[PDB]
Amino acid sequence: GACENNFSDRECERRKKDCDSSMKFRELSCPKTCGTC
Repeated sequence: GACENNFSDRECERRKKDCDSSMKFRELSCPKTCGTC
């Protein structure tokens, strides 16, 4: 349990889709919203 977004949840929410294929999304460090930890 260490899922914390480096960006604001509002912004991570915009990229909540294609998170599986968006490598930059992972680099944005938004494990929440996508549910990927």
